[PDB]
Amino acid sequence: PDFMSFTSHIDELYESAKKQSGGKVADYIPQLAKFSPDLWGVSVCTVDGQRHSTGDTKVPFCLQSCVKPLKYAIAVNDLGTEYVHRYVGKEPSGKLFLNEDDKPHNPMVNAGAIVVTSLIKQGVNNAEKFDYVMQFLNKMAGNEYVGFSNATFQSERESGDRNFAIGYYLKEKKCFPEGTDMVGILDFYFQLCSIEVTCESASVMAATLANGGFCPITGERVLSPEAVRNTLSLMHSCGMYDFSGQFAFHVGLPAKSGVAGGILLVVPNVMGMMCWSPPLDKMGNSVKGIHFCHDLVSLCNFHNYDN
Amino acid sequence: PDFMSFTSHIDELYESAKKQSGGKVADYIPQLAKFSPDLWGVSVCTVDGQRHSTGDTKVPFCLQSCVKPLKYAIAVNDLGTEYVHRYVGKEPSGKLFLNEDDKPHNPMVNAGAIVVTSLIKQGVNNAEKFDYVMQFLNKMAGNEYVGFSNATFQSERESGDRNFAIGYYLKEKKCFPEGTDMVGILDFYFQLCSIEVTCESASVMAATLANGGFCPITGERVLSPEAVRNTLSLMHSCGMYDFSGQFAFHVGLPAKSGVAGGILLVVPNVMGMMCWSPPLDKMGNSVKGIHFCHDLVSLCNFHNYDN
Amino acid sequence: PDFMSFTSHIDELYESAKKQSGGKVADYIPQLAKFSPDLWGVSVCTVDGQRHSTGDTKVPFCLQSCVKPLKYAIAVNDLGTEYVHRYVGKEPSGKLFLNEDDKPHNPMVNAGAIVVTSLIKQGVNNAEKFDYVMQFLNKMAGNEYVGFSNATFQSERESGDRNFAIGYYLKEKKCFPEGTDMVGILDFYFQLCSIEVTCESASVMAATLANGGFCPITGERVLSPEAVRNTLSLMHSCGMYDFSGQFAFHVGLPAKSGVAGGILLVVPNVMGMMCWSPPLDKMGNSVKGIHFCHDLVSLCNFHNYDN
Amino acid sequence: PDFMSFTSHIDELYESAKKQSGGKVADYIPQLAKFSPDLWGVSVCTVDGQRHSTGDTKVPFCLQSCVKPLKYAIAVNDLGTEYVHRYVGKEPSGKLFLNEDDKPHNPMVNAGAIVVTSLIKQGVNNAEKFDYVMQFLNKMAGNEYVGFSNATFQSERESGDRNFAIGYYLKEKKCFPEGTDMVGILDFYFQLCSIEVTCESASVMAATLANGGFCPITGERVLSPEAVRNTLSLMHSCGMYDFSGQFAFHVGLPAKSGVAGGILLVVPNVMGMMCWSPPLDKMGNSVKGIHFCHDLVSLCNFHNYDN
Ligand SMILES: O=C(Cc1ccccc1)Nc1nnc(N[C@@H]2CCN(c3nnc(NC(=O)Cc4ccccc4)s3)C2)s1
Ligand SMILES: O=C(Cc1ccccc1)Nc1nnc(N[C@@H]2CCN(c3nnc(NC(=O)Cc4ccccc4)s3)C2)s1
Repeated sequence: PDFMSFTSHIDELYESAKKQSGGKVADYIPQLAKFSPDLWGVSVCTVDGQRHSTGDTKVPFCLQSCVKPLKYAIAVNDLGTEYVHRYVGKEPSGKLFLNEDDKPHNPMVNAGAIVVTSLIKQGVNNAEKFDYVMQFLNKMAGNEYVGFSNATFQSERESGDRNFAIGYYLKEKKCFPEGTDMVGILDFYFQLCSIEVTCESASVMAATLANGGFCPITGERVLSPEAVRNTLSLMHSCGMYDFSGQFAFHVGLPAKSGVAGGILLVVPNVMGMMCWSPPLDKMGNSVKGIHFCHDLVSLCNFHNYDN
Repeated sequence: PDFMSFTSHIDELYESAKKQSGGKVADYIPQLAKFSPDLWGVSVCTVDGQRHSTGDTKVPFCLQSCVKPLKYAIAVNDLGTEYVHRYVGKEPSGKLFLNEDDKPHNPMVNAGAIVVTSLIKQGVNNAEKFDYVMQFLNKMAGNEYVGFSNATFQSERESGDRNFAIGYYLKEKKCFPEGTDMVGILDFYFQLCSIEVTCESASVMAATLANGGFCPITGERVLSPEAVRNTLSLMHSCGMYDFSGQFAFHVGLPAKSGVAGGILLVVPNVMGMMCWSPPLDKMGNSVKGIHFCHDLVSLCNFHNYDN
Repeated sequence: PDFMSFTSHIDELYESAKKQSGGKVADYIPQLAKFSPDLWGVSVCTVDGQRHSTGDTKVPFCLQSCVKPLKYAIAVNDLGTEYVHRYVGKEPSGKLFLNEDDKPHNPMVNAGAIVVTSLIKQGVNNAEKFDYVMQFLNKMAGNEYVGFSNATFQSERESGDRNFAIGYYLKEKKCFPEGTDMVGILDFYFQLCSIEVTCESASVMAATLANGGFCPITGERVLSPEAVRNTLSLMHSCGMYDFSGQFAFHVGLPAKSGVAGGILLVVPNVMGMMCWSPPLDKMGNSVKGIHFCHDLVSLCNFHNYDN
Repeated sequence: PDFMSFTSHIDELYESAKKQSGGKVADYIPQLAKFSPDLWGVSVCTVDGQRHSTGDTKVPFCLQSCVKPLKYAIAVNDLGTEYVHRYVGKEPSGKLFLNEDDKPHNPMVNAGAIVVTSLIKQGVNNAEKFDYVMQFLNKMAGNEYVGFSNATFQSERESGDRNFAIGYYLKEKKCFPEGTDMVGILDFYFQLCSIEVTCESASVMAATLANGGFCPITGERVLSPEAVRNTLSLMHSCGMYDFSGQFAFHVGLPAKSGVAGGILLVVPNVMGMMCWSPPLDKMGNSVKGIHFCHDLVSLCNFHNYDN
């Protein structure tokens, strides 16, 4: 409807969330600790292609866990639901690495994302694999900003002892397809987490998922309907770490958060969004972003089961 | 759109699911073991009021766990989200009785339903409490069949040792509101499970939830929008026992199953349904009903994230 | 050897432990909250019959969990290792009520003691059952003080919601022998916990276990060698609540603590002891008693693996 | 007493256990699968130095987990109870890698042994560390057979994905002393597991523990009394994998089993023993060895709490 009046509300919601100074910027690597707690940006991209931005929407930041639903969508687009879910589950967990079937709980947890990473473009080397994913992300963003943080990659690889423990654990329990270089897969996993985006480019990626796989700025089909439906289902139940259950109840929208302070939000057949503010709460979610998401659903009535 | 052609498809889906002879009729009490495995009925009730039935849709059966979302909707309608969720959670579990906050995981598990039962019409005796719930269920069904099985009630009460263990456990951990007769609450809980419905009357109850709290045959407001949205959210993630996660992924519709073989299904702003076939699978869900639900979403594209 | 010099050391150890004012007297029932934190008594009874007492050794207090190894010894004496352990385990746990075989972990936990209680003198009523156990305890104490607290019994029964939850849970999982009145068994369980002893009489009970089932003051055989060996094994690994593992490592003696502040200690083929001080630590063990036990083993070198 | 008559009983017990053909020889590496299921040897070495052997007592086999109590005894001998237990627990577990304090449950589990390995001779390289342990083992065996299997070492290192997952997990949770080369510690761990012994030499090692740290054939003090007492306590409760609880109850002797089929058994102030038969049961313990241990305690009454 009237997009001009909608932007005035997005600005009001941005201003209300801006007053939330709580949270702690992630500091496990210097590449995250660097960031200012005052950084806050909201970008909207509708299914029709209408754009609106407010705040620090052109400052690049790492996708981190926000890439998990994207690399999962590529795996389903290329291999289908059946092949992918032979290796990874489709529901949240109650932490342990595997479920009762010796499979990672879902693609939104580290163990699940490491296994999904092992399914994408099997056979070729990591350089070709990375280019393949980058090309897919470029199409999803409509050729907008998609970069890479070598400093983040080197730091994640050097300090990722928990991810190496997950790696050897999955190797022991035969979780990867036959003939997988586990360490090479971890390198590719760290590379994908280090991919940089801005609120603006990432809002187009979420808009592609909100428009059934079609990019709203190019009209091009990037992902299959099967891939989008699966990704949105798992974003609705597993996207916000331990807050996933409460986010499904109070917000009810497919979303995915990252340690850099990003929250990739999808409003089915309406719009794509990307909120970003580095200070995270006890669950690891953006404080300003979680506040904004609660206000957006309460104002525009976007909830899955809102009449 | 064309309802006449839609019924032809409902009949085809009914006929396909009829060929599924697997499952085991519940036998923990004689009142359930009595039932024929061949009983199979599907009833539809749209938001506009259009009805269609196929099979054994007039044979009464107990709601059992299908009442859990209904008594939860009454609690939220009368007390609001905040009061209710001080006593019960809003997400599934990974079994234990309480979560990390000494609260039952969600209203769709026995411990959660026992606590919800303790919130409805506090102060009055069980006879007034039961009449209050029956009146609400009558309004939800549009004054259609809502009965009671005294044989089921007596049997559930005499053999419900697990529910008495849950009862004393919740009493020890101070889960009920101050001044609660725990045993009286268990009696009321067993009474609610023993309420009988037919596929036809129960399809109107699910249609009230699909029509934002308005009964499609009376036009009357039965439940508040807050109550309906909460009930549908928890039916989407906790309604099908251990199959809840897989049902959210493959079907993506608010539904609730019972040990009598019933599956109360809701299609938001479209229709209400009730499938019933006594033989249950290893998860405790109706074999014919689960098969029908998968076929319905694959044919009419009713999934939450289907474009 | 020289008993006169040994008593001087027992008095020194008593005086050192007396300075430990920490802990909290149990207050879940008024019958325990009543007790003074300054009460502290140590009684010794050697295998030869030599006695020594220091402090409040004639003030009666409830056995509480200190009765658990005693009622277990009666069950093995009458039914044998094989019959008893068909219903209860023989090792500690990592809380849940049952192990992977749907059996309580060991006889020193509430669920294990409730099941052991259901094996003693089956067939007769609770009045005959209680007299049978009291007669056994009298023989174990050499006809010394063995009383009963009706106030404790009434209070434990009225507030024992956790024990009723355990009771119905064991009934559901078919843990009791066929034809058991679960509620009657709980009544008998509460009665056994309410049996009163003094440090002096209880030291003779521990001396019977230290003298292979023979009472050191009467010379009479009370328990079979099979019963004593089993009881001592389980006291060594399960007797001190969550501190059992640390007590096995640092003290290495068969012991059992109770909520009244008692610690029934056994020194194989040497002596029986009973320490009592109502203030308990975070694990539920007597602060003065735990301190005394560590000092006794460090001074006299009584540890199981001390050369 | 009469050693000549005792050997006749050891031979009878050997012959009875020889008839037990059940079990499966470990096959995760070819170096274990190689072994014959018919291999069976029992060696005795008393505190006085009296020796007796029956069966395949001169065929070398890897210590494997039988080295865990030995390397733990060296750590306590050099660093004391307090320093060692800052890094590792002192009790069994209910599998997870760490306890509630982010410490491995006990030194008899892989995670506990890897951490113990990181405490021995810190500072020097792995070649000096290995020589230090070998020298200690030589003194414990009275200069008898102590060798090394390079084939086992290479195979354990190449296939030890579970141990590498444990390694990175302990590194993430800061379980090792500051400045530890985790991979170098894993190499040393694999080397210690690959040390070879015969029933004869290993019976002298167990006799040193049974003689309070003194080697019965040399009279030399190898381990401190504090080290021996701690090792024996943890062998009594954690030495037989998941059968530890049942072995403590029915046998009640400090013992430690290995995947090669060895069971290092200690009889305090009486004798040291080593039973070996490659076929293992579902718990990972030697079938012939477990049978022999039950018969030995039933015949000679060696149990900890046997009068
Ligand atoms: O613990 C928490 C939360 C928490 C977290 C941190 C600190 C404090 C509390 N909440 C609980 N709620 N209810 C609990 N106990 C129920 C009642 C008895 N029971 C069992 N009795 N026996 C059981 N046995 C098993 O669960 C083996 C099993 C193994 C395989 C297959 C089936 C069962 S559970 C389950 S605990
Ligand atoms: O078990 C199953 C399924 C299953 C079911 C039935 C039979 C067989 C398998 N799957 C697993 N996946 N991953 C597992 N282990 C990981 C790796 C090490 N780890 C921990 N190491 N230490 C831990 N410690 C804790 O979890 C205390 C704790 C307590 C309070 C707060 C935090 C932690 S978990 C967790 S197990």
